[PDB]
Amino acid sequence: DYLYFTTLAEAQERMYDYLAQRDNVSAKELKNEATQKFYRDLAAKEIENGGYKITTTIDQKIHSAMQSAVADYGYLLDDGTGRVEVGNVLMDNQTGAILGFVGGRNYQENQNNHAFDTKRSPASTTKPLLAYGIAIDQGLMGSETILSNYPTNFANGNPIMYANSKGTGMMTLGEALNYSWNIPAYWTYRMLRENGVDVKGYMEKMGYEIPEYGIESLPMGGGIEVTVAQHTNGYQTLANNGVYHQKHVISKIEAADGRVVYEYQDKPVQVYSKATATIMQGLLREVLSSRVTTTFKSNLTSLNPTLANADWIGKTGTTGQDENMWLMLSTPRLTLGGWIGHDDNHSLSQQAGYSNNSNYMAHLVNAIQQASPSIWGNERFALDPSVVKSEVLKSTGQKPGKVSVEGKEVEVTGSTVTSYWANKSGAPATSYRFAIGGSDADYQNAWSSIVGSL
Ligand SMILES: *C(=O)[C@@H](NC(=O)[C@H](C)NC(=O)CCCCCN=[N+]=[N-])[C@@H](C)O
Ligand SMILES: [Cl-]
Ligand SMILES: [Cl-]
Ligand SMILES: [Cl-]
Ligand SMILES: [Cl-]
Ligand SMILES: [Cl-]
Ligand SMILES: [Cl-]
Ligand SMILES: [Cl-]
Ligand SMILES: [Cl-]
Ligand SMILES: [Cl-]
Ligand SMILES: [Cl-]
Ligand SMILES: [Cl-]
Ligand SMILES: [Cl-]
Ligand SMILES: [Cl-]
Ligand SMILES: [Cl-]
Ligand SMILES: [Cl-]
Ligand SMILES: [Cl-]
Ligand SMILES: [Cl-]
Ligand SMILES: [Cl-]
Ligand SMILES: [Cl-]
Ligand SMILES: [Cl-]
Ligand SMILES: [Cl-]
Ligand SMILES: [Cl-]
Ligand SMILES: [Cl-]
Ligand SMILES: [Cl-]
Ligand SMILES: [Cl-]
Repeated sequence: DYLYFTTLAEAQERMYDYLAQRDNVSAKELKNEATQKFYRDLAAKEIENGGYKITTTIDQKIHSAMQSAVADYGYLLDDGTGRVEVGNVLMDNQTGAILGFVGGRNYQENQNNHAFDTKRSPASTTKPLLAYGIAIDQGLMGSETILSNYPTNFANGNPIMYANSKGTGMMTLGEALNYSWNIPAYWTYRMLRENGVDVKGYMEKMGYEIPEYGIESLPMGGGIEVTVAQHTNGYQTLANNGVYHQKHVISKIEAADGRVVYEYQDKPVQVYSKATATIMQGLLREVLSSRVTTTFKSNLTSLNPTLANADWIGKTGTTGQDENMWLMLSTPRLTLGGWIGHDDNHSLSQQAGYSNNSNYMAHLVNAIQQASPSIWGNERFALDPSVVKSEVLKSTGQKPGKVSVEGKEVEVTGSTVTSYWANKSGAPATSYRFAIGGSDADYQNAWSSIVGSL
């Protein structure tokens, strides 16, 4: 089944590297297609005939439970657009070890591996990693920062849409994330581009391959296509307080006599500051609790109320024509990535991600917990001590003070909130352009409202 061929494919690649090095084949010689073909064939025959011991990270009980879960509850994905395919990867946050996965609805009927082989746009699940997470990390926004959701156009003149909405007005980062509003994400990424932030540095530290970093819709999944395993690794990084561990299924390959052919080497990388990662955890907790873009917390509370009280965080994504839905879930211990879609890329139903995938993944998480009762853990995500707490105006997301509004020096006061920052000084004093993005006209409208409240 999926585990047999995924493991075999990975073992063959590791055996290929080992045999080429054993036989002293040069980097140049390895560029020869006929030489590569011979070493791939030799690697396959070595595994087939060689009596090697392959040690995997797979938890057999959990992986078996996940197979039974998709066999029993995969039909919950069928939304009237034909048989819906699925991929899931369960990853240990502290190691990057893959404990189990779902390759698809039924290997016997369709062998395509939707966990490791299929690449699709991760849509709005890109936003925490590539837009908001980097902006917080660079000290360009805090947890209660205000962003523009005022109407604006892409470079080609097309309006930035959210369902049938051309946008609203100013909103908090929390509102922007809970709803997955697009314009705030667009402005956040535009700010990173304008400031010359090395976004590629962050994304490549987590193993992402993105060909063009200038794509305006990168936060909404434009110009990015990922496997479920790779994208699970991005969420692993945020859940693990910003420390990436490279995903793996193979831990070790030994000859019969115990000679080590290959052994996974942990190379932990602090991709985001502990402050950034823990602030993002708090925001993604509210994405699930708000239930705006996913019913997951309602589904899970019914199936397993004790498990629903674990510290779940996560994020949804939907591609433009509903071809792909994503739900990424973490507790402190584990991350579970989930994709659904069609092999031929045709549209799912409008609510496929919101309801069907959420219900299926609640069943999958419950199946995992029944197989391994302690595996999700009862630990909480918590702000790192390095987080800076700033008292800011709810209205501006910046500290109270004086601003020039249409000539007149205005004393900006009102309701305050604690905003979490990952810099040294926390939130700046309120300035006229207090929000991420927005036009002159937007700011005239926003300030008119705020002044009206003093
Ligand atoms: C995150 O997943 C977000 N999804 C998107 O932004 C998605 C990639 N595209 C859209 O929702 C807008 C494209 C639709 C065509 C434009 N309308 N016209 N004409 C959120 C929204 O789920
Ligand atoms: Cl399998
Ligand atoms: Cl496979
Ligand atoms: Cl040999
Ligand atoms: Cl096991
Ligand atoms: Cl896609
Ligand atoms: Cl515009
Ligand atoms: Cl909200
Ligand atoms: Cl970049
Ligand atoms: Cl990638
Ligand atoms: Cl670039
Ligand atoms: Cl591996
Ligand atoms: Cl041997
Ligand atoms: Cl840190
Ligand atoms: Cl909740
Ligand atoms: Cl609900
Ligand atoms: Cl979404
Ligand atoms: Cl689509
Ligand atoms: Cl199909
Ligand atoms: Cl705890
Ligand atoms: Cl906390
Ligand atoms: Cl503080
Ligand atoms: Cl303060
Ligand atoms: Cl600072
Ligand atoms: Cl800005
Ligand atoms: Cl304007």
